[PDB]
Order: sequence, then C-alpha cells, then structure tokens
Amino acid sequence: EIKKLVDQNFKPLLEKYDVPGMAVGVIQNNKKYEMYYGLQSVQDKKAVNSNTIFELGSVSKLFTATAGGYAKNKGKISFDDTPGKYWKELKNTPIDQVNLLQLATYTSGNLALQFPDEVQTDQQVLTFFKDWKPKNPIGEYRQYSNPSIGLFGKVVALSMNKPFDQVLEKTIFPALGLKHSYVNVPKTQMQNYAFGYNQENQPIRVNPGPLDAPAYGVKSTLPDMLSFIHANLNPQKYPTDIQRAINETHQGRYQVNTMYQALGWEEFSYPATLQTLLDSNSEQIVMKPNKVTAISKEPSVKMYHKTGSTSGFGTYVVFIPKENIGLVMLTNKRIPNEERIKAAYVVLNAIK
Ligand SMILES: *[B@]([O])([C][N]S(=O)(=O)C1=[C]N=C(C2=NN=N[N]2)[C]=[C]1)OP([O])([O])=O
Repeated sequence: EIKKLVDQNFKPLLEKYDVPGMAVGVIQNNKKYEMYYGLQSVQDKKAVNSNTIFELGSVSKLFTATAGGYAKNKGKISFDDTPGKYWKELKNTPIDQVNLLQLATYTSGNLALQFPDEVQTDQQVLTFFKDWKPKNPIGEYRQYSNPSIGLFGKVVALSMNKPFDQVLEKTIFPALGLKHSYVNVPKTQMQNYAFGYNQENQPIRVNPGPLDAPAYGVKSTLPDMLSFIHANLNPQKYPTDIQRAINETHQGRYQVNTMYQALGWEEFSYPATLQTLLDSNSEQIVMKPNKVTAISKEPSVKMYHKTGSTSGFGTYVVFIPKENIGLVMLTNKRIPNEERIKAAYVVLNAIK
C-alpha cells in the first residue's frame, strides 16, 4: 500500500506541472520505501534512481541548524553570543548586538531573503556586515532570510576552525551516515547530478552566490535524505554530539501563530490541519516581516516540516516522531509548495 498511495498522490504532479523527474521516500517503523519517477536528465534520457543527486534548496538550512546544534554541544558556541565574538572584524559594529539564536531564527529585524545582487565577493560580504545597521526592535520580528542563517552558518564554521563546506562534508554528513550529500559535487559524481529545469524547461543548476552553502547549497540523494529523516526520528541511536545537535533543532523557540519556529525546522502541534501546514509557507509568512509571540501552548505531540527550492529543483521533508513516520519528496522542477504539502498530508494520514 505505501507504493500505491504515493502513485495516487505524487505521480499525477509530474504530468500536471511537466516535471521531468521525482523521487519520493517514505520511512515508517524504521522501514524505508523509495519511489522513483521519470528522468534526472531530459537530454540524456537518464532515469531518476537511488544515485540521483538533487539540489535541496532551503532544506540545506536544516543541515546548517544541525551544524550549530553540534557546535553548541561541543562548547564552541553559545546561542546567547553575538556574531562579533568569532568574526572579530564585526566586533563592535552594530551587527554584534544581534545574537546567534536571533540570526538562526530570522529575528534580526533587518535582514531580507537575499543579499543584494551587487554582493558576491568575500570582502563585499564582510563589508555589508561591517556596514549593517538596525531597523525593527531586535528579536521581535521574524522575516525569512538567507543572509541571517547564512551569517549563523559562517559564524558556526569560524567557531569550528574549518570553512563551512568542510564542516558538513567531514564532520556533519559522516556523523549522520550520509554517503552522497555534498556542498560541492565532486567530479566522480557529476554523472549522478540531475539537471534542474526552469519554467521554460531549460536544464539549469544552482548559481554561485554569497554564503550560498549554509542557506541553500546542499545536494543529496533520496537514500541519504531518508537517512537524515531516520536520524531525526531516532537521535538516541547516533553519536552523542550529533544526537544532541538533532535534539537542539527540534526545540520550538517562538510562535508566529500556529507555526512554531525551531532551528531550521518548522514545528506544529500534531495532528495539524492541512491549512495550518499551508499557511507556514503563505507569502505573508515567507516574504513579509511578522511579529513573534512566545510559545504559549508547548505542543505535546509534535510534527516538523521544511520546504526548499533552487530555480530548477523542489524539496519537501516532514516527520512525526510519535507516529515514527516521515516523507521526503525531491523534484528537478519546482512545483508549488502547496502541492508538496498536500500530497504528503494525504500519504502520511492514510498510513495512520
Ligand atoms: B529556500 O529554498 C530559499 N529560497 S530562495 O527563494 O531564496 C532561492 C531561490 N533560488 C535560488 C537559486 N536558484 N539557482 N541559484 N540560486 C536561491 C535561493 O526557502 P524556500 O523553500 O524557497 O521558502
């Protein structure tokens, strides 16, 4: 029945949005299911398979959040610290009045989704943070942002003395059991890297950008993402450092109505209505700043999700610890976040 449920709910989306290829993974009671559809490459007629590498987009934030949780539990950082304590060069500039938790969770009060296009170099990055100056009451307003978690990410790599790409590929990925997850796809794996397809069905991949690795720059396979979901459902089986990191990412920090923000993960009381899952990615929540309130109801039974996108790829990831289930969907064309969320909802709810 798992296979038949995904065929009912995910398969039609390939035709509906002319998506070349898709990989849907389900984990239940420590049993993994992998469903593959279509092509990693239209021009090569190479099929999507277990070796196919997709761009995760903002699901990369979950790895950046896990890397921070690890660094905090090795004593390398505190989430009450300010960025200037590690990147000396910002060390009494006004960015050093925002703390790492506030960076991680988007409540600087003045960071947008993107850098400005003009910024590209390492010096242009450091200079934009040297010249960063306040706006909304720090800590009070959530606005989703690549530079913010991007800065948290870089600060985490500074506290670990290793550039960010190495923190993941030598430290975090091996600790999670991930064999084919990369910030940079090496030469021997380029044959498995899918093409993404833009809205003109042109084959494309992700463009270089400032602090792209920590905010949207991880590439993985379906087996690997199911391993990552496994880890989130069962952190007690992993090494102490990574287990503590994973638990750290599950703690709700504030609410923005029915969405609780954690470290990368969005958190909900379970069971959640569909529409509660949809509003987490409504334009209001994703693009416009919003004022945060303190957690009032600590949810008893929780569920977590995150969407991601580069211009050629779509990702969605969801897990419910207490039902011991989760789902990952990866596509090499963006479909609307709404459609990702709904199909997953029907598949998981139908398997109890
Ligand atoms: B993340 O995926 C952030 N997404 S984004 O909208 O900032 C974005 C989109 N596209 C790129 C890109 N394509 N090719 N080079 N770069 C980067 C960043 O969260 P979401 O799921 O989008 O809410």
